[PDB]
Amino acid sequence: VGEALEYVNIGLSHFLALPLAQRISLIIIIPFIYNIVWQLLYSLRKDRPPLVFYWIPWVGSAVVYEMKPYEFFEECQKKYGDIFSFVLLGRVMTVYLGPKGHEFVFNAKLADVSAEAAYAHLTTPVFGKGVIYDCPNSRLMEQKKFVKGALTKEAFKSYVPLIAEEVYKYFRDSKNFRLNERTTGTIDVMVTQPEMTIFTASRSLLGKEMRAKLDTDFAYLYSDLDKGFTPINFVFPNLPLEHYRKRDHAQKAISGTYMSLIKERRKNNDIQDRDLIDSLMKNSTYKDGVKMTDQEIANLLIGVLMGGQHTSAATSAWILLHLAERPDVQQELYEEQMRVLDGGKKELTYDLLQEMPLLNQTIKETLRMHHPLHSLFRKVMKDMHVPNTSYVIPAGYHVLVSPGYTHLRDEYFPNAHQFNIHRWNNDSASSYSVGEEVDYGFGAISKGVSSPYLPFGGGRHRCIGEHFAYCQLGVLMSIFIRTLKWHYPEGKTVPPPDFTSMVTLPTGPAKIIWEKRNPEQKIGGR
Ligand SMILES: CC[C@@H](C)n1ncn(-c2ccc(N3CCN(c4ccc(OC[C@H]5CO[C@](Cn6cncn6)(c6ccc(Cl)cc6Cl)O5)cc4)CC3)cc2)c1=O
Ligand code: HEM
Repeated sequence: VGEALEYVNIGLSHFLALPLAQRISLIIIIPFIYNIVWQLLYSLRKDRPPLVFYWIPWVGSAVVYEMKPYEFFEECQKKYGDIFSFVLLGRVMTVYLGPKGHEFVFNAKLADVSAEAAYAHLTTPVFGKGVIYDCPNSRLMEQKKFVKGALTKEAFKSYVPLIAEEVYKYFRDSKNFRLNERTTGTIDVMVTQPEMTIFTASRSLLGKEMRAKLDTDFAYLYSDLDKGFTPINFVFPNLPLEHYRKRDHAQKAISGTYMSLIKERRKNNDIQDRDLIDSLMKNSTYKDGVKMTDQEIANLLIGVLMGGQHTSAATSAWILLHLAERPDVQQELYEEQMRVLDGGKKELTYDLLQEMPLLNQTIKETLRMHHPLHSLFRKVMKDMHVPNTSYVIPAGYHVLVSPGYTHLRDEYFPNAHQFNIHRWNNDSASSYSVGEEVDYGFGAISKGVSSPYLPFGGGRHRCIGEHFAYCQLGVLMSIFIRTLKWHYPEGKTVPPPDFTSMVTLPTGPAKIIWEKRNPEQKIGGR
C-alpha cells in the first residue's frame, strides 16, 4: 500500500514529463472521456429528465438545436417524451414540450425562475442600462405598464392613418416599388418588410421627428444597432471587434437623439399625447416614486422599437410569402376589403380593421405557422419539482418552452403544416383568455397559459405588443391587398425558416413579383 502511494507520486511526475505533444493530446482527450462517463452516470439518476447524448463537451447539442430546433424537439420527444434536457454552449437546457410545458415555465413562480438572468446579455448591450432585463422584475412590470399606456384603442385610431401614409409613401418613393412609374416588379421581402416596418413603427410610436431622421445618414446608426441584435450575444456580448463598437456607438447616438427630443419637448412644455415619447414623459414614475431617467426612457424606447421591429417584419414577410402561392386567399381578402371599405370609398380606420376577420385570421394563421421566437427560456433559480413526475430541475439549469413547436402539431391543429386562414373562422381575435385573469402589474391577462396557441407567451413576461402588431400588420396588409397582386418567380415557393437569427425569419433571398391591380392609379404627395 505505502509502496503504491509512492508510485502514485511517481506517476504524477512522469505525467508532467510527457512530451508537449502527448500532454496537449491528453489535455483534450481527458475531458472528452470524462464527459462521456459523466453522461452515462447521469442517465442513472431518476430525479433528472433524460439528457440528450452529445460528443463535444461545453458545445453540447448546439449545432442541431440552432439549425432545426423543431426537428430536434420532435426526435427528442419520440425518444424521451415531453420533458428532456440538452447541453447548449455551457448551459443545461430543460425542455418541456406542449401546453403543460407552457404552464410549467410561463406560469412558474417569480422566485423559481429568472427571465432577466436568461436574456440580459441578449438585450442590455443593445438597448442600454436600467431597463427591460437590466433591472428587477418589478421594474420591468411597471415599464410594461408605462409602454402599454401609449398602446390604447385611442392611440391605434390615431396611428392607423399615420401607418397608412407611410405605406403609401413607401409604395410611391421606394426603389422597390415606385408605383407611379412602374406597374410590376420584383422585390426581396427581407429587404422591403424591415424598411416598411421601421418606417411605420417610427412614425407612429416615436413620432415625426424620429421618422424624419431615417431619411438621413442617421438611418445607418439603426443599421449598426440592428446588427448588434444577434444570438451571438448569448455567448459573446462584448468582444473588441468593430462590430461591437458600432453597436455601442449606435446605442449612444440613438439614445442621445431620443434624449435630445425629450429634453426639448420639456424645455418647451411641448408634451402632448402624440406618440410613445410623450406618453413616457408623462407617465414613467414607479410606484415607489422613483422616476425613470431620460436615459432609461430612451433605452426603453430602443428596446420596444427593436422588439417590435424584428417580430413584425418577419411576420409580414411570411404573410406575403404564403399569400404569393395563394391567389385564392388574396382574392378572398380583396373581396373583404371591398365589402368593408365600400369598394375603397371608405378610409381605413382602426374600427374598420376590426371588421376585417379574414385579414386578421391571416395574421393569426401566419403567427401559428411562423412563431417568431422558436424558444423562450428562463434560468432556474431554485430547484423545481416537475408535477406528476419524480424529476427535479436543479437551480442553475435553464428551462425552455416552445409554443411555436406546439403550433405545428397535428394533434392541436389538424393538418398543421397547411396554411389555412379558415381554421380561425369566427375566432379572429389576436388572442383571448378562456377563463380567469390575473394582473402582474401591467394589466389583467389570462391566468392560464395552457392554450396550444400562444404566439405572445403568457404569465408575467407576456407580450404587450400584440395589439400594436395587429394594427401595424393589419394596415400594411390591407393596403398591400387593395393595391397589388403578387406571385412567385417560376418554380419558387415558401422558403424554410432561418432558425439561427434572433427571430425565425424566412431564408433569403425570398423574392416575389408584384403587379398593380390598377396600373393607372397614382399616389399623390410631393
Ligand atoms: C453564431 C454564434 C453561435 C455561437 N451561437 N451561439 C448561440 N447561438 C444561438 C442561440 C440561441 C438561438 N435562438 C434561441 C434564442 N433566441 C431568442 C430567444 C428569446 C428572445 O427574446 C425573448 C425576449 C427578449 O427579446 C424580446 C423579443 N421580443 C418579444 N416581442 C418583441 N420582441 C424582447 C422583449 C421586450 C423588449 Cl422591450 C424587447 C425585446 Cl427584443 O423578448 C430572442 C431571441 C432565438 C434564437 C439561436 C442561436 C448561436 O447562433
Ligand atoms: C407578431 C408580433 C409579436 C410576437 C409574436 C411577440 C411575441 C412575444 C413573446 C412570446 C413574448 C414573451 C417572451 C418570453 O416569455 O420569454 C413577448 C414579450 C414582450 N414583447 Fe412581444 N411579440 C410581438 C410583437 C411585439 C411588439 C410589436 C412589441 C412592442 C410594441 C413587443 C413588446 C414586448 C414586450 C415589452 C414584452 C415583455 C417581455 C418581458 O416581460 O420579459 N412585442 N413578445
